[PDB]
Amino acid sequence: VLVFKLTADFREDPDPRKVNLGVGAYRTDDCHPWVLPVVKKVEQKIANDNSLNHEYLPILGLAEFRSCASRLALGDDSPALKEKRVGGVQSLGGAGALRIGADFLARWYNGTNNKNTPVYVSSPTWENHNAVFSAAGFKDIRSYRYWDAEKRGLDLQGFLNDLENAPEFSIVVLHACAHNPTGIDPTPEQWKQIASVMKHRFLFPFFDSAYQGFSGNLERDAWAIRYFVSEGFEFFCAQSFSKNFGLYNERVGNLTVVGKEPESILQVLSQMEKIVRITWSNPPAQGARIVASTLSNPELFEEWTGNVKTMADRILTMRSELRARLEALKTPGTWNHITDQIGMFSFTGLNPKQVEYLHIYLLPSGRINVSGLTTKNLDYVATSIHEAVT
Ligand SMILES: Cc1ncc(COP(=O)(O)O)c(C=O)c1O
Repeated sequence: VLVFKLTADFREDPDPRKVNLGVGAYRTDDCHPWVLPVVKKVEQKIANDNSLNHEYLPILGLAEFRSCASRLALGDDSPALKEKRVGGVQSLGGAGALRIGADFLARWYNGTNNKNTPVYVSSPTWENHNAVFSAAGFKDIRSYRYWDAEKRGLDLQGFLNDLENAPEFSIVVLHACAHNPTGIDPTPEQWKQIASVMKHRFLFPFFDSAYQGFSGNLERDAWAIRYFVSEGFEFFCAQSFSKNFGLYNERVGNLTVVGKEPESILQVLSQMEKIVRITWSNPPAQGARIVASTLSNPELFEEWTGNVKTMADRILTMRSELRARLEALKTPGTWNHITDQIGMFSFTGLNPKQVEYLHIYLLPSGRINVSGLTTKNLDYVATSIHEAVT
């Protein structure tokens, strides 16, 4: 729960020098929420289109949105799409997609009603992964080594070794990019090895793809996904558009499915309808509409890629102006990994008692929202910087 209850703590002011480095939402240099221009544009288009009703969308969701979302992840020229072996199920954000997928694997994968199948999540991972799959009824939820605290980066040989020792068919939850919370992603060459182990041992890739856009480049961010496609994997991918469209509170996501033949997608999609029918009946519209219109229209599309760049660039800027500021000033070590990490979230270094004092970025692990730094919010986050570090 933590992050949506460090949202309540943002108020507990010692010197009215609080800090939310807590919630995962982009914040401008003036520490405000940023509605994208493309969005404020498209919203008007909707509100000025009197042809639109509010009749029930299909269970699986808006057609146009489902196409555009899957196409964004797999690429316009994907062999999957061209061989009509790709489905998509509008969801209530990435959390919606994940749950729906979790529920489906629990009911239809590795045999029937198989809750014994091992589920694998990065060590560490997003606080909500363990819970989502527990809810879907999986009993065995396991770690794969990922964050090497010592080398402050990817433990590739531990990861691979763990995938090597996973029972055949085990499910594997992968961060498509912008690993949360640590901010280290595999290189393509690192992906190529992981895929190899997963291919030999028939492991199931379940991608989590909540921050497509945040190298700043959407095609770049989707390379891992698109490689697994080209290597002939079957997989799910939980897409969220909460960050890359700023539609947090319209709950816009999509569970893309990749199969070996069209008939699989048909079987699979039809069984998803039952799950949706007893979870939320059918999805909300405003979200999906805003996205569907943006991606389907070349004019708006281009402008949107700009707006994601904008956010992506400010995050790098705030990264530089605090690492590089550890070249002149020092106290313990120095260290590259702030500007090494990518995504929205940094893994700093800290212990649990620094975090208690600190200023207040209270994610015990030491994870901060980089977007939550500003010049005014003092690029000097730790103020002098190493008084709570020294
Ligand atoms: C990997 C990952 N997936 C999904 C989400 C949640 O997005 P939403 O609430 O729109 O599903 C987050 C939030 O930080 C995340 O880090």
